[PDB]
Amino acid sequence: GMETLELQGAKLRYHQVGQGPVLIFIPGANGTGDIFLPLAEQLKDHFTVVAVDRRDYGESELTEPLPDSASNPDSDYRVKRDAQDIAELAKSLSDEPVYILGSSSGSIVAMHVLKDYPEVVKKIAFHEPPINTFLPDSTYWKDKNDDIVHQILTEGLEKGMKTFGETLNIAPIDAKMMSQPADTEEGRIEQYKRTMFWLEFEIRQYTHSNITLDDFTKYSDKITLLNGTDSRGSFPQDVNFYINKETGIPIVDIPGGHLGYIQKPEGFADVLLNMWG
Amino acid sequence: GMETLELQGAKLRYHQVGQGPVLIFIPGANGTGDIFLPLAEQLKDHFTVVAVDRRDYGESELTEPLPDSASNPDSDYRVKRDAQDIAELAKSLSDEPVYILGSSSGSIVAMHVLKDYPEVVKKIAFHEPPINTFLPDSTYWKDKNDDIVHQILTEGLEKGMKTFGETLNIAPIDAKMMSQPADTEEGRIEQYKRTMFWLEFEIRQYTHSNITLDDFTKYSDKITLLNGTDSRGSFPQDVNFYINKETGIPIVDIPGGHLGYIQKPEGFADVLLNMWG
Ligand SMILES: [Ca+2]
Ligand SMILES: [Ca+2]
Ligand SMILES: [Ca+2]
Ligand SMILES: [Ca+2]
Repeated sequence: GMETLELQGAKLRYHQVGQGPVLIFIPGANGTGDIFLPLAEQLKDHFTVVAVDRRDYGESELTEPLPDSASNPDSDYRVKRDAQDIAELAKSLSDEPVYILGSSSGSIVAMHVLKDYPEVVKKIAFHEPPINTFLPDSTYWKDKNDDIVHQILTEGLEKGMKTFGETLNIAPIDAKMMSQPADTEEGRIEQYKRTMFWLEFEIRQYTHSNITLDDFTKYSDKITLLNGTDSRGSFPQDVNFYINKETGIPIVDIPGGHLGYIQKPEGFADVLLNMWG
Repeated sequence: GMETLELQGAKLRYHQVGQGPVLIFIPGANGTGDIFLPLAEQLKDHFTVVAVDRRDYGESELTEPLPDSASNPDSDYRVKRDAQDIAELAKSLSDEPVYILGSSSGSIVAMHVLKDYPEVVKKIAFHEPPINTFLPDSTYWKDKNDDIVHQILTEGLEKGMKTFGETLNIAPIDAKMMSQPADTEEGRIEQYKRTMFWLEFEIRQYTHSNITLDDFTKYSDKITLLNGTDSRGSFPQDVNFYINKETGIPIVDIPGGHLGYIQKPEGFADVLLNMWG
């Protein structure tokens, strides 16, 4: 049971309890306002307490995708959008400037609220801010954070890729090609992220989707099943053999493995041309 | 360099080369049509080859977010939307039914194009489809794929969380709370996903965002800096000490560590009241 404020690109959800001046709590790394709710119990006699789920977290939901650039460590999109969210929330809840407390990265949102929308701040508390930009050694801390994040994300993706590799039962010609890594750290990372997306959002949904053999017999005349010559014994060939066994739909052998259309493009083309020429 | 077809929820990007009847290549696990360009070069004198970046991949781009339900293994949203993308693309390029070849999971898209939009299909090829739904004992293969994906994603997340934990120089009280398990397996994983989002899309961007000390001095009488009593020696306290050193803005000590507001909510509230009530 949370309140909603619809904003450009997101539905912002927040908790609210109590009476008095508005006091907005901006969460840090956990992103959600439930973490303030025991504190809110202590304050509801003297403040109208508002604990926000920031738009990328919790019960808040995006209505437009994040820009592709938000993964750049130099992007200012999210922090500025979060600060605008707090300012429009303040404005919906009172006509007088409100109290604001942010913790950790949420204290950084708070600082951007004060910088860009000072008119909404009556008083503000920055609880243990980890901002480094104005520090004498800001370049060191920025580089250190960047190395830490890269290490965490890289080790997690590498473990996922290693475990994926442990399950793979694939043909040698495909394994050669599947092992070719991109030429930059960023491109390898993108390959890993793409694999993780396919695993979570595609393989189960598509391989158990609603197709029956009756869907194929209705138009059997249009269909050709293709098995690679270099991928024999693999599970997808067994699928084609079953379709063919039960429908009579023809199997055509074609050069290469599961990736035969890039392994042996000339031979693959020759078969397609025979099939459909 | 690619062509663009704007559809509901996405800009669909595709390679187009050649002459003659349209032939649409639907990519499998890599999601992108560049993998077919060598084959396209072999075929372009005989077919107008169209090689698609499916809408979640490559140069295609979503204009609305995926439904939260898409991570459910029984969701049919993406496979059906992919099939509709192909049928709309076919209708935009040819008045007559077209040739289609899909590979692997892209051949499952092709099956749904034939099922739901047979009027765009002249001939179709299924290259090594991995669909199990109509196979005898389909449930074995479904359960195996679900176990595989679960093991990959969760072992990757756990390694990332492990590596994150090794980098933390944090106070006893905060670690004790970080170390407390979430009640559910779903809640564990959600905490892990939230941490990975914060790492990639929040910490570097916010901690090196454009705040200067001048921004604080301009409204110094509005601001209170807060240091936990149980997190002494932590980096965020050094930040507050520097701001105070440079601006005169006061530091207030407050019970707890970095998570003091939920560790010791009455003490935290008591200080906020002495501050603002
Ligand atoms: Ca959510
Ligand atoms: Ca490693
Ligand atoms: Ca894209
Ligand atoms: Ca079945």
